[PDB]
Amino acid sequence: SLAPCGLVPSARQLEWYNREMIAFFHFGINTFEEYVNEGDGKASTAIFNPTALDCRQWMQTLKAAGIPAAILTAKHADGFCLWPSKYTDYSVKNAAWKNGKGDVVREFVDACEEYGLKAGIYLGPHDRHEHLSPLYTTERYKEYYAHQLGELMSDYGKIWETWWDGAGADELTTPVYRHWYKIVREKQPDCVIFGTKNSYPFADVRWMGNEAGEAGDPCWATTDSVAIRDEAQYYKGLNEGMLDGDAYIPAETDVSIRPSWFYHAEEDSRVKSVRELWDIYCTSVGRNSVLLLNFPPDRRGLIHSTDSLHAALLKQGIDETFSTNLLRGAKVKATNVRGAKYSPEKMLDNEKNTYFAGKDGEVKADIIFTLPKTIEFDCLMIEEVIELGHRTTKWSVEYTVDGKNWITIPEATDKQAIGHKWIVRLAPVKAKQVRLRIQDGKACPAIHTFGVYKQSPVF
Amino acid sequence: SLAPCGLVPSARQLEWYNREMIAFFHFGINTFEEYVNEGDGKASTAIFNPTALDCRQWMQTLKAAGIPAAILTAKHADGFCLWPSKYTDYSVKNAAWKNGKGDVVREFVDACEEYGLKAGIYLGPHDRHEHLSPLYTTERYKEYYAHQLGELMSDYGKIWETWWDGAGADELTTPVYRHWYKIVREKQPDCVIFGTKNSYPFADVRWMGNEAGEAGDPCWATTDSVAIRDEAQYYKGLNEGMLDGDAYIPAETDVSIRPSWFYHAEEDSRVKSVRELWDIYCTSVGRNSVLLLNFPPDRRGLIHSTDSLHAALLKQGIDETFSTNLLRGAKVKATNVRGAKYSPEKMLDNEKNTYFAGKDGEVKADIIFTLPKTIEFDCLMIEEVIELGHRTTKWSVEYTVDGKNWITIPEATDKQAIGHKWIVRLAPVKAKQVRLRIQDGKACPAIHTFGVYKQSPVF
Ligand SMILES: O=[N+]([O-])c1ccccc1S[C@@H]1O[C@H](CO)[C@H](O)[C@H](O)[C@H]1O
Ligand SMILES: O=[N+]([O-])c1ccccc1S[C@@H]1O[C@H](CO)[C@H](O)[C@H](O)[C@H]1O
Repeated sequence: SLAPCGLVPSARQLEWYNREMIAFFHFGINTFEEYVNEGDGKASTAIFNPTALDCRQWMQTLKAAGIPAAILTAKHADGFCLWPSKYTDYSVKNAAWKNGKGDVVREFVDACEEYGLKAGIYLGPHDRHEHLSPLYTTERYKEYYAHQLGELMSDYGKIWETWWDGAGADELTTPVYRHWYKIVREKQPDCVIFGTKNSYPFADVRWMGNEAGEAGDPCWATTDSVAIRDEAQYYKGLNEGMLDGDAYIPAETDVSIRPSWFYHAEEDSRVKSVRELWDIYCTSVGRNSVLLLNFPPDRRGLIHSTDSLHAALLKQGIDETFSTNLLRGAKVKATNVRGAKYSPEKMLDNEKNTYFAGKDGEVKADIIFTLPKTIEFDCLMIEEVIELGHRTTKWSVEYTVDGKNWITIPEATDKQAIGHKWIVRLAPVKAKQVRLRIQDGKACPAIHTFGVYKQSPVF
Repeated sequence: SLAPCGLVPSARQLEWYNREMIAFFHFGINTFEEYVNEGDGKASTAIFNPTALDCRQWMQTLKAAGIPAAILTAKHADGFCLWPSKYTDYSVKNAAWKNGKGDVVREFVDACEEYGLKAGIYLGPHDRHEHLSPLYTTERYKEYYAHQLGELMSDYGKIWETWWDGAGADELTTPVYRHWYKIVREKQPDCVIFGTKNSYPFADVRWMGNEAGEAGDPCWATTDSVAIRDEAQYYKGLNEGMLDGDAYIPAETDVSIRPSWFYHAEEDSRVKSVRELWDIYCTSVGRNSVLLLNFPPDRRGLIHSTDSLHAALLKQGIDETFSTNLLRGAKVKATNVRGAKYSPEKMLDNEKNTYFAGKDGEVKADIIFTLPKTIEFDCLMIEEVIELGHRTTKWSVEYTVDGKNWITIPEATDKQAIGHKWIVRLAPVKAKQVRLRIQDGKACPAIHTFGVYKQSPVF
C-alpha cells in the first residue's frame, strides 16, 4: 500500500469534494426591496411576503441540474431571520407572509429531505440589525448568535454545511468563533464549515478570494491558515493556495448565476449563458475546487425559469461531454508502474476505487495510450487519489498522428496541480496516440482517472 | 420538366409545411382561475393579472426548441380579449394588469418580430361571453367578430396564421366565415387559415381528428372538403385524409406539452417526456403533417422551465439524429431514372432544389445504395417533391450485409404516403447495402430526400 504525502483531507473534506457542485439560495427581506443586495437592517419585517413560495420547485431545479446539496441564507447581514427564532422579532414571525406563521428554513430542509439533497445553512456573522440596538456588544452578540446557531443546528435535521461570510466580520475574534464552532461540531459532526478571517482554525473549507467563479491555476488544497485570517494580504494564498501550506483547507468557489446575489427582475436578461457556466465549471470543479452556484428565489419565492433551464442544460452538456472516455480500448504502456493492481489501465476502468500508481521514490512517469482508431478531442480530465495528498506537481499531455513526432498540447503543458479533479479544454486535435507525462512530484503518482473527451454541442 | 399529379399545394401551404413545428400559447383569463381550461365568460376581467409578463422569454424558448412560428390565443371561448379592442369591454382594458393599460397581443407580436419568428392568431369563433348578451344574434356576432378580426389583421404586423377552433362553432354558417375569410385574405395574403367545420371552403390546413399528436398512417395532404365540415363523422377522412380527396388541405397536428391546454401548477409534474415528444414528432412532422405544440404561460407570464428543457432537448435530439445521413458516400444504382439532372444521388446531396425523378408513365423504381463501410441505423426518413402532388403510394426499404439475401425492415414495408416528410423508426440493423423500393403510385416518383440515421441517445 502507498503512504500519504504531506497533508491529507478529512472525511468531511472528502465528502464535500465529492459533491462537486452546491447551490446557494440568497433569499430574504432584501428580495422585497427595490434592487437591494445589502440590507441595512431597517426594513420593516412586514414587507417580507413571497406570493407562491415552493422549495420543492427549488429542489426540482437542482435535480435537473445535477446538484446534490444546497445552502440557504437563514439570515444575511441585514439580520432578518427566515425561521421563527425565539431570540428575535426581526424575522418571519412578524412578516406579512402567512400571517407571521411561516418558517422558510423548515420548508427548505423538508424539501431537501424529500429530494434527498444535503441541506446547508448560511448564518451571517456580521449583523447590521443587532448593531442597531443601543445595548449591542460583541459579547452579547456572541450569545445571541450561539442560540440561533443552536436552533438551526438542533431543530432542522442534519446539516452538511455552515457558511461564515467574512464581510463586516473583522470585529469578531477567534474565541467568538470557537464558541460557535463547538456548537456546530458537537451537534452536527458531518457539517462542513466554510470559514473566513478570524474563524481560520475552524474552517473545513476556504474562500478563494474572488466571486468571478475563478479558482487559481494552480489551486492547491493546502495553504497557510494565516492566509484565511489576513485575507486582503493573501490573495494568491486563498486563490492558488500553497503546496507547502501548513493546513489542508481546500477552496470553495462561490458565484452567482446573475450579476447580483439577490433576485432582481432587471437582471432577468443577465442570467449567465450555458457557455459561461461551462467556463466557470472548468475554472472551479475543473481546478481542484467546488462550485457553489447561487440561484436567487424571486418575490414569489421561486427560481426564475431562465436560471433553471440554463443550469439544466449545463448538466446535459457535462453529461454528453464526459459520457465516453475516448481513450478506452487503448493499449497502454507505462514507465514507473507499481504493480498489476496499480496498472496504468486503471486510469480508464471507471472504477471509483482503482488507480494507477508509481514506485516509491520515483516521482516521474510516462504513459502512452495507443488507440485502435484515431480520434478527435478538445477536452481532457485527470483525477488524483486525494486521500494520498498532493503527489504530482508537474504534468503535460502530448499526442501524435503519424507516430513519428510528438506534439505538445499548449493548454496542457507544464500544468502543476491535479488534486480532486483537473479539466483542460483545448483546440480540437486528431490523435492516434496520447502521451501522459508526469514530470515532477513530492511523491510517486496516484491517479484515479485520466481521459480525453469531445465537448458537447450544447457548449 | 415534370408535371404535377392531381392536386398541388399553394405557396402559403408550402411555407406552412416548411415550418415543421409551430408553438401554441394558451393564455388568458382562464390562467387566473383555479384549474379552468374552458371559461364560462363570467369571470371578472379584474382577475387577469400576470405579475411580470415576458413574451421575450417565450421567444427564447422557441429559439431553444428550434420553433420558427407561434400562435397566441387572442381570445378563447370565454371571450376575454388580450388586446384593448374598441368593440368590447371584456378585455385587458378592464384587467388589474397594468391598470387596464396593457396589450398582450402587442407584446407578443413585438417579441415575435424581435426574434424573427412568425406570429399567428387564434381568435375564438364560439364566444360564450357574447352569447350571454340578451341582444345576441349570429348576424350581430358576425359583425362583432369581423370588427375584432380587422383590428388584429391590421394593427399588429404580418400575421402568418389564423386559427378557427370548431368547438361550439356549429351555429356558424359558411357565409359567416366567408365574410371573415375576405378580411383575412385581403389584409394578410400570406396568412394560413386553420379551418374547421362550416369554414371548410376557406381552410388552408385541416384538423386531423385528435389532440394526442397522431396524424394518420397514411396521412394524405388531400381529402374531401366535406370531411372538414362533417368533422364528427369523418375521423379517418381528417386523420388519414383521402388519396382521391377533392381538395388539397393538409393536416395540422395539435397537442399540448401538458395534460391541459391552459397552465396549472399541478401539471408541472405531468409535462411530456423528451421521448413522448419525439414519438409525437414522429407521428406528426414524421407523418406528412405539421406539429402545433402548446406551451401554456403561467400566472407570472413565463414559460415553465420543464416545458423549456424538454422542448430544447427534443431539438437537440433531432439535430444529433439527423446531422449525418449514413447513406452518404454510397455507390448508387437505380432503375427508372429520368436523367442526370434527376439522378438517385440527388436524394443524398442535402440540397434544396434537387431530387430524383422517374420517367413519365413509370411509377415503379428501385434504388440500391452500396456502402463503403457497413453501417448501423435505427431510423429512416424520406421526402417527396410535394409541389408535384402525391406521386408515390407504396414504398418499402430493405437491407443486406452479405449481399445474397435482401432483408425486409418490418416497420418500413408497404408504407403508402410520403408527402412532405415521412419518418420511420426501427429496431437497430447493420447493413452494407440498402434498397429503396418505390412499388406503386399515380405518377413517376419525385424524391428530394432519402436517408438513414442513428437516433440520438437523448431519446
Ligand atoms: O466585502 N467585499 O467588498 C467583497 C467584495 C468582493 C468579494 C467579496 C467581498 S467580501 C468576501 O466575500 C467572501 C465570499 O464571497 C467571503 O465571505 C470573504 O470572507 C468576504 O470578505
Ligand atoms: O369538443 N371536444 O370535446 C373535443 C374533444 C377532443 C378534441 C377536440 C374537441 S373540439 C375540436 O378541437 C379541434 C382542435 O383540437 C378543432 O378545433 C375541432 O374543430 C374541434 O371540434
